[PDB]
Amino acid sequence: SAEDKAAVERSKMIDRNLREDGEKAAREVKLLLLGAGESGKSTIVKQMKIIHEAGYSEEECKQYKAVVYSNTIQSIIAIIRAMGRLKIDFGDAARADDARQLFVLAGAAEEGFMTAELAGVIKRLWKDSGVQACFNRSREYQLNDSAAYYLNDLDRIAQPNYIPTQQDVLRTRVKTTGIVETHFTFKDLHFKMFDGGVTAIIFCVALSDYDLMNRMHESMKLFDSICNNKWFTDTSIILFLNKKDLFEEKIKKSPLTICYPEYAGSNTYEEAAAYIQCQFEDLNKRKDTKEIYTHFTCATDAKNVQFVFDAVTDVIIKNNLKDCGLF
Ligand SMILES: Nc1nc2c(ncn2[C@@H]2O[C@H](COP(=O)(O)OP(=O)(O)O)[C@@H](O)[C@H]2O)c(=O)[nH]1
Repeated sequence: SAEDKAAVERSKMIDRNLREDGEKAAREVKLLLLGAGESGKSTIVKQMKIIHEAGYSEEECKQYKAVVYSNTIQSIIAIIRAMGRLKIDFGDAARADDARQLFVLAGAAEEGFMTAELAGVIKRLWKDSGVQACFNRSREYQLNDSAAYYLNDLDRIAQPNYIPTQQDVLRTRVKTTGIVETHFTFKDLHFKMFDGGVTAIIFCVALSDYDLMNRMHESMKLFDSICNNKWFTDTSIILFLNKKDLFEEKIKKSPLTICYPEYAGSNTYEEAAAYIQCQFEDLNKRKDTKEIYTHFTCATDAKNVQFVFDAVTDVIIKNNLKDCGLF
């Protein structure tokens, strides 16, 4: 900036002076990433690799090829299968053969793959109007949020010499079991980020889960437990209300009352998102002693993540540095 408060607070530290080569020491920030499955945790991890470190080499991208294929195959199959549950016919009754062929093809391979035959089967289904009506009713079943991303780019992805772009790798969903740890440097802070006691927590919420039980209420219960937990008294709690892009589109056609029956505001982006923010922040029992730092995010949008992470780093610099060691 110009006259940055964080840079000023930072310069008040004197602990480097107590080390022999102190200005070269590493200030460590430990970040714990939390939140329900599908809330964007692993996308944030990947954005940190892309924005602040190497991103993915082409060799790295080539390894993600069959993952892109597999994710695409999962997505269309999830949609076609929901057609059966929801009793939705195809636009063109000839797509029944394409649907059938999809299961034959998926059924006889071991891992994700792509051929012009498979791609044609999928374009025709994705294009179909009954399939699109089913896709548009996905709150009713379980559909990944990278589904439209890959299916709209099927031509590109299907080319014989396809190499996944970085946004393609970002958009993948990979089954991790156990704890994922990443390291990166930003603003001369050395971050250790842990993803299914500690400088800060980033708690992710899929805003777009409101109209799906009640996934949003499950997310609230987890945040209540975490925010009020005594282990985290001196931890900065940061709340990422994520998938704001998908939420912005859903709120036009789907009322918040589905998730909060008592809600009486307008069904608009600004009103509904403010309400959700208030519902989460009110689970803070230590309002007097503890603050929640809430940000609206689009985790698959690097410009937004960079901007938000920049603000988050300033909060840590101004508030937590006295608890971050040098190594
Ligand atoms: N449109 C959109 N998609 C997102 C956003 N954040 C995550 N996703 C996608 O939603 C899915 C779940 O995200 P992921 O990081 O794997 O969730 P995790 O289970 O918390 O690690 C993936 O398909 C992501 O590409 C977002 O802000 N907007």
